[PDB]
Amino acid sequence: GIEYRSLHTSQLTLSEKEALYDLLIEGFEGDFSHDDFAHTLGGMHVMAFDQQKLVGHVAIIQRHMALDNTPISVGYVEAMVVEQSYRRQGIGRQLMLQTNKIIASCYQLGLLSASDGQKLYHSVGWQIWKGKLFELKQGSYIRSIEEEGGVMGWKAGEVDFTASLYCDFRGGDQW
Amino acid sequence: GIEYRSLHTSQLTLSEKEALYDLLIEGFEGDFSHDDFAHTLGGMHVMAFDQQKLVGHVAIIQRHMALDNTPISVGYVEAMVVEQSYRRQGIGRQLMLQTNKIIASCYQLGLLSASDDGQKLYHSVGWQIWKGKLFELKQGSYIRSIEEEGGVMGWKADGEVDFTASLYCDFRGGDQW
Ligand SMILES: CC(C)(COP(=O)(O)OP(=O)(O)OC[C@H]1O[C@@H](n2cnc3c(N)ncnc32)[C@H](O)[C@@H]1OP(=O)(O)O)[C@@H](O)C(=O)NCCC(=O)NCCS
Ligand SMILES: CC(C)(COP(=O)(O)OP(=O)(O)OC[C@H]1O[C@@H](n2cnc3c(N)ncnc32)[C@H](O)[C@@H]1OP(=O)(O)O)[C@@H](O)C(=O)NCCC(=O)NCCS
Ligand SMILES: CCN[C@@H]1C[C@H](N)[C@@H](O[C@H]2OC(CN)=CC[C@H]2NC(C)=O)[C@H](O)[C@H]1O[C@H]1OC[C@](C)(O)[C@@H](NC)[C@H]1O
Ligand SMILES: CCN[C@@H]1C[C@H](N)[C@@H](O[C@H]2OC(CN)=CC[C@H]2NC(C)=O)[C@H](O)[C@H]1O[C@H]1OC[C@](C)(O)[C@@H](NC)[C@H]1O
Repeated sequence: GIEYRSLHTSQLTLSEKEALYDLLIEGFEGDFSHDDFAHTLGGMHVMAFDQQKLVGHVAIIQRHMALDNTPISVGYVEAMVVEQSYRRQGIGRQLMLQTNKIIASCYQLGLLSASDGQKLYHSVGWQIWKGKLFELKQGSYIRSIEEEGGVMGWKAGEVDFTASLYCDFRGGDQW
Repeated sequence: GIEYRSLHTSQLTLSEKEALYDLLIEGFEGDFSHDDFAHTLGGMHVMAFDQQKLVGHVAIIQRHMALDNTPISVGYVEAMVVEQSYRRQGIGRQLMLQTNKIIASCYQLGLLSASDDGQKLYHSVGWQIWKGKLFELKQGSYIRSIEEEGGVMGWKADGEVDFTASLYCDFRGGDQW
């Protein structure tokens, strides 16, 4: 009974972006910052609607990383949420099926940082990243020690999940 | 008589993808590489059609950069082309006007790397030569992009960006800019 629409950020109205912010604030219970919202904008949104009420969301944003020393185009998953009373009905899974298709069509690798939410991602093919993770700090890479074990990856061309990943720079949490 | 469509890479038919590749090889007279084509995929396409024939294209790719020490979200312009016989009719201008709207709605700053045929057109829709230092990752360490300094141009909707500040781009294959 849910309707799914895939829209680029550039195709959203101000009120649709506001409804997205509202859904994220309510669904994360205070764990979602302004930086997290900036991270949600600029790529593709998969949105779940009950009639006209936005009830679920996930975004896929392009990131430009290194896998060891090789450049890799990444589809990075952000702001995955389903309104509380709509949970445990398969909406999050449909969001991820749609997310996988977008990634397969556009990028060499899907990545995300997971809560927990890890089991849902595993059920649609994602695996824990086994290599070391690095982020830019003051223009120089350092270990993302806190995120290791939490980042998951998905490939439809095969990628070595034991290799090191070097993400690109942003505000807030780099992963 | 030209129709414009804005489509994400994920919304493109396979037909349009192959048409795009041929259009770029034909339009660039030999200096459009496989890495250049990879750089074109993953973001928004603005496509111009004459009836059913694709005649013009520009892509806007999300990039994550540093402006001095500050993280900035970039709409990076790639793979700007109009088929030879359609040029000098304003199609490229319309492509950029559509590009400007996408950038304004999504990113903090527009950036591109221009040519001879490009600069004046981009300037005509508000873009300015980037005056600051440019840097790219080599072996995980930033170095100056001397080659590209003076050729990269930027665009800001509100217009409040220090065009003399340094830019550090994110990593990719082929040309980083
Ligand atoms: C994570 C989240 C998006 C999942 O949304 P969801 O719609 O509940 O996802 P699904 O319903 O597809 O799967 C949820 C669970 O319900 C189960 N489920 C689905 N349909 C079901 C049914 N008909 N009967 C019983 N259980 C069912 C699934 O098997 C899954 O169980 P698992 O998590 O043990 O695999 C949601 O919990 C959420 O918004 N959390 C807060 C935001 C957040 O943490 N986001 C970051 C996640 S990294
Ligand atoms: C750059 C490019 C895309 C421009 O496409 P275009 O459709 O010719 O862009 P426009 O028609 O809007 O403007 C092009 C020129 O025609 C002029 N022009 C605009 N409207 C015109 C009209 N109605 N009648 C005649 N000339 C016109 C513009 O002022 C510009 O002149 P300039 O070169 O002096 O600025 C095209 O040359 C091209 O495909 N080049 C090959 C690939 C390439 O190099 N792309 C640029 C990489 S930066
Ligand atoms: C130090 C923070 N690190 C991780 C950062 C990630 N941006 C975050 O992404 C989710 O949350 C929000 C809001 N904040 C944004 C996007 C969300 N992701 C998706 C797919 O929608 C992770 O959620 C954070 O991980 C923490 O939470 C889980 C955990 C297991 O308890 C810890 N892992 C050691 C903890 O570090
Ligand atoms: C060493 C190459 N450096 C620049 C790299 C840029 N990826 C390139 O972008 C355009 O072309 C192509 C195909 N290759 C891809 C996308 C195009 N851009 C747009 C908006 O569609 C620049 O075109 C290159 O610049 C060269 O050309 C111009 C010049 C002034 O003569 C020289 N000096 C800077 C020369 O370096």
